[PDB]
Amino acid sequence: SGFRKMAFPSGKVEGCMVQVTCGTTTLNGLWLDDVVYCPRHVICTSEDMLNPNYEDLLIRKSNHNFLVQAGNVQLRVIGHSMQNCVLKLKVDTANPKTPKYKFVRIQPGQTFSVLACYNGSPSGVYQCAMRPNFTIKGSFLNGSCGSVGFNIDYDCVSFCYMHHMELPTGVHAGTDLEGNFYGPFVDRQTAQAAGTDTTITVNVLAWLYAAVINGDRWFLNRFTTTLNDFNLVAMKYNYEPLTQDHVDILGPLSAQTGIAVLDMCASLKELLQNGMNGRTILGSALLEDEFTPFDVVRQCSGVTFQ
Amino acid sequence: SGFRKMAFPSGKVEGCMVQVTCGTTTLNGLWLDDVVYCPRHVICTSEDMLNPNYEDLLIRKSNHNFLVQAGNVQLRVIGHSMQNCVLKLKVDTANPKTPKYKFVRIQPGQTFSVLACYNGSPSGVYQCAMRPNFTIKGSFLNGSCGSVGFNIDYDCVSFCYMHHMELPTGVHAGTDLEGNFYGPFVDRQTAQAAGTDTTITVNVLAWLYAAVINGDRWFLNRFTTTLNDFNLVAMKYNYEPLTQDHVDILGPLSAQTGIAVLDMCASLKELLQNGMNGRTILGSALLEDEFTPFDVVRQCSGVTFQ
Ligand SMILES: *C(=N)[C@@H](NC(=O)[C@@H]1[C@@H]2[C@H](CN1C(=O)[C@@H](NC(=O)C(F)(F)F)C(C)(C)C)C2(C)C)c1cncc(F)c1
Ligand SMILES: *C(=N)[C@@H](NC(=O)[C@@H]1[C@@H]2[C@H](CN1C(=O)[C@@H](NC(=O)C(F)(F)F)C(C)(C)C)C2(C)C)c1cncc(F)c1
Repeated sequence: SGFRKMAFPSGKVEGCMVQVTCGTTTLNGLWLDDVVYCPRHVICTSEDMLNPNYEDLLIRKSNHNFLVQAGNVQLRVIGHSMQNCVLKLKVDTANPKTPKYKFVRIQPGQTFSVLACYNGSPSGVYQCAMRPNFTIKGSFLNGSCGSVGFNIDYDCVSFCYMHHMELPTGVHAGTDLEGNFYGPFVDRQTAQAAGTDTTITVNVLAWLYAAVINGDRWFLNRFTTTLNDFNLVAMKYNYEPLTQDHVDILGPLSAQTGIAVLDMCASLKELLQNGMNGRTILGSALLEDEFTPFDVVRQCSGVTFQ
Repeated sequence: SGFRKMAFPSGKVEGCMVQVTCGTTTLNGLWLDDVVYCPRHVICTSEDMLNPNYEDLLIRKSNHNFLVQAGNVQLRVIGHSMQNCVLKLKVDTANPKTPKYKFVRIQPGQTFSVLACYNGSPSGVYQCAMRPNFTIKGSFLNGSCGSVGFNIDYDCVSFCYMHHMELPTGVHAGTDLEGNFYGPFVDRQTAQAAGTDTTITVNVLAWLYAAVINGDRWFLNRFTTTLNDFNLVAMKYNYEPLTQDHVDILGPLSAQTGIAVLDMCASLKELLQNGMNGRTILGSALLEDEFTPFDVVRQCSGVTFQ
């Protein structure tokens, strides 16, 4: 038992982290086979970042302008190209630690592990959700750009996120590994801002089920509600709509606990309207929305990776 | 910026996790050099666990009674011995992935990363604190025994915890890697229970400093307090005493924020007496005590590992 904001074991990703230097800018790259992926803004000077023409900026670069450090071993860059907002640095060595991997783009509301990295050196790992507004509430300091987010299914690393920037509210924006930003963010120095977020309702419900599985039951009730009536409450508390597909996805957790999804919705409704009256759920005094139903099943049933 | 309950990158530990089977019991072992460490209760049957004489139980075992699975490669056990509550299985192969490591015993209030494991396969990683009552609020399912807790300093893994059991409140008890339990727990089936816990005051203060560093300032005030007057409040809210050494340890965070430690204590005092009035700190509506000052400095300054 117990419930922790659990990340995937990071080893498979640690073996792909490299340091990419261009000019005075050092950031992280992801070394898979003979390509190193990194944020294209690595090529930018401070003033470049004001209004960069990346095609212009990149045509003025050479392979030798990119230093790739894989631990204490330099990789020779033999090609460079831009794919959307990522750079692809072709190197003369295939990473012998390349895991089986996929480049997947995730949905807001889904979770992933982040291996926060500095100078190509992994610093820590933690679990994030993609917010409905396509930001992530990460933990990133200067030099963290190019750190990647990922999930692991058995032995395959699904890379879904690479860090590009911190928005003014302290939240983070980045791309998938094809270089396409999550959300309406750009890798230049605009006044861009996160914009309004919502709470991930299906995840809160999942987490309430995790709570029940772990013996927190005080928020349960005999009440039930209809999906429409719940969604009327969800909307008022800035929760996103619950769909029938969310209900279906919660089926296994509902079956395991014997609490009908709509009964849990009634509990959530009460929690939203009454708050928690000084009590806690799974050690939180807030409704937690960064665990998916999958995360709950994984942690309250016990799947591993290899 | 941002603040996440961050674990160390787990790769170095992942390479040490093996599966140990004895009889029908399968659990995790830690494979370092040519020794596999695992909970000694691996040798126990269900009825053995009632009142086990481990010396008797172990003398009746042979090397061939221990199957060690390192991934999909079996390790040949060539020796076994008991060290307190851990078994040391000597195997004929030194783990080629053995990191530089130490066996350290931590203090209540200190934190570590847990690589939760099943059948020798790492499942997830998360950050724990050793509670004042020597339990940890982990996330462990059946088969997690032998999963280890650790910290990483540059390239050296300091193993500090190996999981042995879940107590009735859903918290977890285990040993250091010399096999000595943390706290007054035993690897047998008694009615043992966690016993009373306290909140780790210096950690809460550290986390308040992390909050300030991250722009949460609403809980600040011009007030100050004396250490004795703060500790009078701490005691009443079941917080553990703040020592001058804690104050000293908070020095760097105090210098970085310009908030005197005793001023932060005054803020904590107000938070304890008034609660938080619907506001949050670093995304929590509770005072968080599982970040040490070190964890805060590490995450709000940016140290890596290699
Ligand atoms: C990564 N090493 C670092 N981030 C950057 O260098 C990004 C890159 C350049 C500037 N930048 C920012 O994150 C900035 N944000 C913005 O300009 C924004 F508000 F998002 F529009 C700063 C650092 C000024 C907040 C790009 C926008 C392409 C970095 C990443 N994460 C956290 C950090 F503290 C630093
Ligand atoms: C690990 N694979 C599993 N834990 C055990 O097998 C421990 C070992 C045997 C029984 N045990 C327990 O954790 C039990 N606890 C107690 O007897 C206690 F309350 F602590 F006294 C059970 C599982 C009945 C709660 C030892 C006590 C030596 C395990 C570990 N962590 C979580 C799990 F769900 C299971």
